[PDB]
Amino acid sequence: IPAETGWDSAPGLLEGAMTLDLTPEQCDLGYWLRGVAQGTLAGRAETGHTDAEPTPEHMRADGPLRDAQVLELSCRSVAEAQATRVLAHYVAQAPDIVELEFFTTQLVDEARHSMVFRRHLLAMGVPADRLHASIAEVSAEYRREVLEPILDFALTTVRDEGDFVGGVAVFTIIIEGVLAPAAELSERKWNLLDPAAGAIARGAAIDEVRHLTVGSSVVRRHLLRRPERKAALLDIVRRGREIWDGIPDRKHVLRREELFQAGMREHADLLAGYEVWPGQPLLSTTPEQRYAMAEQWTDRMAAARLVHMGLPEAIDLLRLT
Ligand SMILES: [Fe+3]
Ligand SMILES: [Fe+3]
Repeated sequence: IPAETGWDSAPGLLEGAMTLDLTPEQCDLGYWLRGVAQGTLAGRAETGHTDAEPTPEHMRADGPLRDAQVLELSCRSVAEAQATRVLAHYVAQAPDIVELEFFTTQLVDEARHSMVFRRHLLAMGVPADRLHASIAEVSAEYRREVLEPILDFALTTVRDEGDFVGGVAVFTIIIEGVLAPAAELSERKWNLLDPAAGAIARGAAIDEVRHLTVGSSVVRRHLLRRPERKAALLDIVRRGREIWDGIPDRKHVLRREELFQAGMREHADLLAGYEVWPGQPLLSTTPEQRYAMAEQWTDRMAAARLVHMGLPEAIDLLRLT
């Protein structure tokens, strides 16, 4: 079982994305079936967690803590299922077998993430016969305002523009690159309050390390074969930024962070020592501070990944100087 896919041996999300070099040739379908399906997911195939990482009863009880997680995972379930639909087009247009296999593995991961998030909703007492409606009601505004515009950018680049590597650049820099750090924050936030959700996030973060580093290899390699494509890639990044500047993401993050605030306040006994990041107790953080930290992580990670990709000028386009 490769070190990078092992449940105990795999790096954290930022750490892996900023330090590892993985290529689509390495992470082919055999590697995924062995190292992921039979590795990372050993004992966690159905729900993403084991009996030792349970969903607490307090996550089934009506209140702000439960609402914060309902809102969060309704939204992520939709994000991941729509990402699966988008990535399908990356598979269909994969320029070769290496990319076909790799992007098949990413597609299944995203479908898996959607599945374990939705299952977690059932484990929190959302009735099975109200599950579809409930996710759809809760996530509708976020889907329409945030997910659809950024995902349509990727789809438009790969499909309408016929630009595969460009499409990968949208997905790794503008989509995953932007959202993965908030996923690691979510794992830190939830780990004591909802161990099942912490383990679910952890397994997703291991997958995400692979998506981020393989996507970077695709862009990096293309760019040094075709150095002329550099301006085109930078324009992709610029348009990406312009699209985020018009999306009201903050509004949706702060809404779940204020629910979470009331939630964690009502469960301070489970949180005592707990630091959300080095030297910072979760209990003494605010919604704005957790949003800001997730942004700081996003900026740091992008600085590191853009250099590795050969697009250090995008650090400027994304206003990271
Ligand atoms: Fe995912
Ligand atoms: Fe991903």
